[PDB]
Amino acid sequence: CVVTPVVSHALLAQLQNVVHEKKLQCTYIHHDHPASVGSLVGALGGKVAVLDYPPPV
RNA sequence: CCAAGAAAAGGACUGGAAGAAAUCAUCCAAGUUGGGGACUAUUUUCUGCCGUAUAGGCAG
Repeated sequence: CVVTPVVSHALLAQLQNVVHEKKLQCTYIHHDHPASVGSLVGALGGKVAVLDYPPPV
């Protein structure tokens, strides 16, 4: 069977708040032309936060 | 049969100028290292002639 993933609006928007409030390890991903990708990406100025948990090597 | 499949970040460049770290000084006093002792054994090197000769040369 072929699978196509898609990003959840509700889930990503919550993560942007939790990492800054709970002080989690994170970084930022840039998007050119934020208005062409979506409501949230535009509101965030083209910078979106993600979790960063590398292995202890 | 992998958030699957493909991919050239490149080209150029003058950090410079100038300067005083200085004056002073008490480490001292005492002191028990000692007592005992096998380098030779199953070793290998003897016996002679010439030569003034413990020199130098020789047979067995």
